[PDB]
Amino acid sequence: RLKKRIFAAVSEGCVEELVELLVELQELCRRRHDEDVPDFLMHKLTASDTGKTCLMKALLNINPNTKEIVRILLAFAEENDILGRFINAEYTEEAYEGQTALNIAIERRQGDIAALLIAAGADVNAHAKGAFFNPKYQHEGFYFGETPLALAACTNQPEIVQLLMEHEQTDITSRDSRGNNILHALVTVAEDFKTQNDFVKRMYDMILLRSGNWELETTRNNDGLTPLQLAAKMGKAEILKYILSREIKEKRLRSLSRKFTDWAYGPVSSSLYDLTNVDTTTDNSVLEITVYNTNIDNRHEMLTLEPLHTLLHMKWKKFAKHMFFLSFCFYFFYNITLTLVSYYRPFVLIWAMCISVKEGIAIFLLRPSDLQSILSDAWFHFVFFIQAVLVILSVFLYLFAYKEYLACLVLAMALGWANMLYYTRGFQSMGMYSVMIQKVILHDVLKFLFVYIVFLLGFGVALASLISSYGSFSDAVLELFKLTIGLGDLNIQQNSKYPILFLFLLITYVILTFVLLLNMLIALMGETVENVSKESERIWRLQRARTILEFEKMLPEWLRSRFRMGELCKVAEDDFRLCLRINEVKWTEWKTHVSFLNEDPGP
Amino acid sequence: VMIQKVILHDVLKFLFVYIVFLLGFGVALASLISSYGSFSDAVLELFKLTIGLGDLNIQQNSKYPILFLFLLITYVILTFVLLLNMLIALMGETVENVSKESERI
Amino acid sequence: LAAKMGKAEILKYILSREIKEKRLRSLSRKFTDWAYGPVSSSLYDLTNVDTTTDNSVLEITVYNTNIDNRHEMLTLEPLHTLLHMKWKKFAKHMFFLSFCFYFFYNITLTLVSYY
Amino acid sequence: WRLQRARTILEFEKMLPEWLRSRFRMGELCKVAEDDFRLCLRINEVKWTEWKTHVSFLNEDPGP
Repeated sequence: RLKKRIFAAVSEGCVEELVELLVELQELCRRRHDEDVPDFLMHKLTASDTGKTCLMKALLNINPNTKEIVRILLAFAEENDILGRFINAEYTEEAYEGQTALNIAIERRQGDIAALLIAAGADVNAHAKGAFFNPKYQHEGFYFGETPLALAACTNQPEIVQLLMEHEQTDITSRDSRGNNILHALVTVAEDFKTQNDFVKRMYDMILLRSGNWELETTRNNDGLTPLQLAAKMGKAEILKYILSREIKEKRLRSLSRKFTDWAYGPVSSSLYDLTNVDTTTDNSVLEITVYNTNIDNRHEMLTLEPLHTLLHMKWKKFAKHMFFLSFCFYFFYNITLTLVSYYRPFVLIWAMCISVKEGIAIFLLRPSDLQSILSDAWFHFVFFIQAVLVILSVFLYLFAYKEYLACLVLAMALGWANMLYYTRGFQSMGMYSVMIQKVILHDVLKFLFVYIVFLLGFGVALASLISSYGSFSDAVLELFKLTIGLGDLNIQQNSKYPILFLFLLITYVILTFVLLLNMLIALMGETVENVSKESERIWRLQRARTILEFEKMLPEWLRSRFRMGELCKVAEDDFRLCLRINEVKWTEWKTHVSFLNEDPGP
Repeated sequence: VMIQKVILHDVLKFLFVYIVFLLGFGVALASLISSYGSFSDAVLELFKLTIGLGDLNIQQNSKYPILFLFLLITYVILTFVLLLNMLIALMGETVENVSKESERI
Repeated sequence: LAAKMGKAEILKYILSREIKEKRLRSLSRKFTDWAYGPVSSSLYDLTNVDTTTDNSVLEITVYNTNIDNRHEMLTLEPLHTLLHMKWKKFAKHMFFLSFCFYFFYNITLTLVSYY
Repeated sequence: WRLQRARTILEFEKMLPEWLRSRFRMGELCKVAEDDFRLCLRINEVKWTEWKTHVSFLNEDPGP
């Protein structure tokens, strides 16, 4: 009863019994273990499978005299020539491996203990590749890049994190045992402002300034991503706002920035935004991921950052002006040309497969688990796909005999104007209102559609079974549809089975549809108009970027004549970085402008 | 002045969104066809339903009458709900805001 | 007895018993299993909460029809988790089961009546 | 709406026979207190706002 006695002594924080056990333990060292001198002593302290030793137990349990416990433990360890692997013990578990003393020491908020351990010696480069430290999902553990340096940054600890920086022993270059660098871990851990006091943004600046170099943002994980788009992929605005709008002014580290003031002659200052991984020229870009992720609910303010809207609005005139009108004009000519052919039945042929080929590969290769917003964009693609499918089968049934040749054409006839609505939301005037037209169909009208069809079909077939009179088939459904519009004739009742219920059922049907079913229509208008009407243009901008990205993908390599080339050589050091002009005027603050790299204002 | 703006902002917005549906659906039934065959009879037939007149079905030719009534069912429910939505809703925004800027214009 | 007579505040304290000091920690219902940073897992005792026992709080609360304060009575700590999670385990394979059988019952009787 | 939410699950449980212990929380978690066994239930609640150290626990290792 010695190993357990030592564990129990530090479990309750023995002020003096721990020293007595150390005296008893060091007296036992006189006995010859016959195998090894330090290994048996380590084995007497280590708990085998758990591997807690005398360090984890003293740190896991918090005592007011904890600083004295480690001080006595260090004195005994130092006097016994054990200060290496003894303090560098690792968890010998399947779900826990590589965890060291400094991990828990900073984990439970002991700054004084952390400084004491690093002074005598600690494994600041330890990696926790255990299952708990590297969960496959959210409710299994805490993910922080399995590095003690990042753990201080993640747990809102700004004092010890800089203490390790001056130690000149960290492994910031070494990303982790998983693939995510310290910045990769820091950006993933961050969240919205509603649950944090923007502490990640402050410590992102502190860590980057200590780096002083670009190798932090030029590393890729197993998935192969950079910290720039890791914030955009996971839908994080505040951490992305600081990265793009990096306005470093002081020297010796100005290269680690993305916003450079080219020239400020009075209240006219032009700022350059770096586009290393923003524009679509590169393989994987922020703009490509942001537009086509379908996993972010904060895109209302995510797309309106500084080097995004200028790259968005300007590209609309360069690209979309000659593409949105191109598709609209071709589709418009497609509509009347098919209209004339359909109406005169006693350009469209070649264009028939254009939609099917384009939509066939678009829907199949997209598969984003989208449609959480119901409206989305694949809803129009489905309508586009069916219209193309109905057209080609119409050609198929032209020589296939049988019947319903016009039925397929008529179904595709009306579906053409359905897609015309999606071509009317791109206008700068109707765009503020066309999006809410779509949502009423898919939220209110569809809700009223199925609740009415379930009553119309149910009651219609009831009278059909009851039956110069409306016998069955479509006469039953037509009879009720004329009452709900203001037409039709009642009763007659050529067969007398029980006419009392026939009029009673009709009485109930009319009163229910005109009161209960009409209740759910107008009532939704009060809630939607008073609340959603102020969020119409914001949703409109979501589909704004969908078209330009699609247009760019189909556009071949022939480029470099419409988008911002922005060479601007000698911006920093002796290399070249793409930039972008803004020409923002403040006209209110003045107070001198000295932050610039080019003396002459230039163009 | 506000009488003129409703014509050029709300009525015209409702005019083209209704004509695009009226003409599109009207010619669809004309191709499907003592009955409303084609030409102006197709557009008149739908315009009587949106006002409260006209006669339905009859359907002297049986190609696929199920869609004929279904298309008419969709047309009436869309115009009287979706198209009527964009008319009254604009009145709430314009009256509560623009009515105080009539004499100024 | 708090749940049968519709009493929320006295029931809120009983279920969310977060005793921390020793020598009496057993007289509690909320135990923090582990708190590694801002991720803390709390254990709620279920001696007389789940339906395994003869008479349970959940069985009484749902089927008493004498409480007007059930809006906040059912959303206590060890109730909604036992409610929402059981929806996927039990109701997902039961609500759709009854709905599909009843739906097939509807058209099948519809076809017989019309034919 | 939540009132009728629990009506169905209680009815479904009553008709379900004794065959159980595969969908609901078994939560044994032995040695929770003294030397007995009590059923428990996991929550995994994250505060992320207060911190100020956490020392109230019975299991040193975070476990699963």
